[PDB]
Amino acid sequence: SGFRKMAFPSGKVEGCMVQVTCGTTTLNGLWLDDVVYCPRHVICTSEDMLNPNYEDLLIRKSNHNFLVQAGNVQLRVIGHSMQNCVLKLKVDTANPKTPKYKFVRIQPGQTFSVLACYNGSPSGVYQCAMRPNFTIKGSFLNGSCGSVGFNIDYDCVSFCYMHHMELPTGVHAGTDLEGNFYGPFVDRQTAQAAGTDTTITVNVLAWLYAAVINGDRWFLNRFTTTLNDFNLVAMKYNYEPLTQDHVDILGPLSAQTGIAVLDMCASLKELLQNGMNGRTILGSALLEDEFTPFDVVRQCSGVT
Amino acid sequence: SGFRKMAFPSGKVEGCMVQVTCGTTTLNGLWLDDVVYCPRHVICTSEDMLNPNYEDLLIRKSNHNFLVQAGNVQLRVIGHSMQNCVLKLKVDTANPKTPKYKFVRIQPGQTFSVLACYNGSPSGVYQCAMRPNFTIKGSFLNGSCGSVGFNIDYDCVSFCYMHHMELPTGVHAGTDLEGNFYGPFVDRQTAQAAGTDTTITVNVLAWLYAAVINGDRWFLNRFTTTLNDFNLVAMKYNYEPLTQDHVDILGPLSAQTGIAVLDMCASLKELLQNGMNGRTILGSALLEDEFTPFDVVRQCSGVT
Ligand SMILES: Cc1ccncc1NC(=O)CCc1cccc(F)c1
Ligand SMILES: Cc1ccncc1NC(=O)CCc1cccc(F)c1
Repeated sequence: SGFRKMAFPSGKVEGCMVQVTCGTTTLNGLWLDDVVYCPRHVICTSEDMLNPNYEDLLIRKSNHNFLVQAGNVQLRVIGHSMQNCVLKLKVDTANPKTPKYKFVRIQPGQTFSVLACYNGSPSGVYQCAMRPNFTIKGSFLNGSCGSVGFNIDYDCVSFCYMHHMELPTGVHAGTDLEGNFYGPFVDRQTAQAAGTDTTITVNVLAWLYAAVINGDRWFLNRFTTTLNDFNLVAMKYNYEPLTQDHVDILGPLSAQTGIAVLDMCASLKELLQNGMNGRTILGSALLEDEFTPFDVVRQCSGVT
Repeated sequence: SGFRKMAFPSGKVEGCMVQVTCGTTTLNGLWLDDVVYCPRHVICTSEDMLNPNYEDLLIRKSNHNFLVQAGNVQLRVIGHSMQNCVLKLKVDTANPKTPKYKFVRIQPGQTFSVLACYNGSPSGVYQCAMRPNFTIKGSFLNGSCGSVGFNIDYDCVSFCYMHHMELPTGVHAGTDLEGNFYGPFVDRQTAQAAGTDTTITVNVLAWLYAAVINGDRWFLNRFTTTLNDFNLVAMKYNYEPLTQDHVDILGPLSAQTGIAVLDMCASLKELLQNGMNGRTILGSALLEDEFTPFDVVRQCSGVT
């Protein structure tokens, strides 16, 4: 019992972190096999940041300008190439600590762990969600670029995020491991609109099921609703519209608790319309949306 | 910018996790140098749990009854001994992945990371506080016993907690790495009173400083207070009385923000007396007490 915002164990990813320096800029890189991946803005200087011409900036760089260090180990760079917003630095040595891995592009509303790093050294690990507007609300300071987000399925690390930028609003933006930004963002020091965000409804429902499994049940009521009725409330409260695909992924939790998904929707409807009345659910005084239905099942069953 | 409930990177601790089986029971052990540490209740069976005579139960066990496996590796047990509520199994091989480490007994109100494990395999990592009543509000299921809590200072892992028990209330109890329980708890399946808990005042103040550093400032007011006045409010709201030692540890945050500790106390006083009025601070709708002043400084400066 108990329910926590749990991150994946970070060891497999710690073994992949390196420091990359190009000129005056230092950030983090991810060393997998014989390639080091890092944000392409490592090649920028102060006057470059407003609208860098990355192709021209990279043309002035040679393999020997990319200093890659894995703590004590200096890596020899034998090739470089830019793919979207990432640089791929080919090195002459495969990382002996490369775990089984995949590169995946996650969907908005999915969760992942971030290993925050500075100068190639891990600082901490936390779990977060990719917002519906493709931003993440992380904890990143200058030097954290190149830190990655990931999920682990038994022995395989699926890398889904590389950190690139902090928007003027204090929220974070980055790319998949092929260097494609999540959302409309570009790697320029320019104010950039993040879309209207919404609350991840299916995750709030999954977390209400986690709450019932762990004994917090005060919010359960005598009511039910329909997808149509619930979605009128979701509209009012800026929640994602619930679909049958969301109801289907909540199937295991509904089966375990015996609480029909639409009955849980009626509890969520009452909580949206009335608030928590000074009470808490799993130690939170707000409706939590950073646990997916898979996260709830994994945590509630003890998956390793 | 951004502020998250961040755990330490767990890699150094993942390398120490092993599975220990004695008879029918399997739990986790911590392999450091040539010793494996685990909860002594691994030697219990179902009818033993209400009041086990650990000395007698252990006398029926030999080195070869303790099956220790580090995934693929089977460890050869060459000695066993009980120290308080832990067993120390001497093995013939020093763990090649033993990090620099210390065993420390943490104080109530301090924080640490937990690497939840099942069958010697890491499942996830989360940050939590040792409550003032010596319980922890973790996320542990059957099989998680032997999972450890720790902090890391550069390359040194200070182990402070080993998980032993879930109280009937769903809160958790365990020991330091010498097997001494935190709090009044005993390793028996008996209902056991956990003391009256309180909110960790110095941590709430540290988190309000983290909030100001990250832009959440709506709670700052035109008021000040005294330690005496504040402690009357702390008494009413079940918060730990604030002392000059707490004010002193908040010195760096007060210096960084320019907000005198007693002025922050006046903001905390107003929040206790009036609530949050439907607003949030660092994404929380309640007053958070699981970040120490050191945690805030580390997160806000990018320590690795
Ligand atoms: C300061 C900080 C804090 C947290 N996360 C990230 C950051 N850093 C940034 O946003 C870097 C922005 C950037 C864009 C384009 C070119 C360039 F050289 C740099
Ligand atoms: C079931 C569970 C869930 C979470 N954390 C921990 C647990 N397990 C326990 O409390 C074990 C209690 C115990 C005490 C004394 C002897 C004995 F054989 C076992």
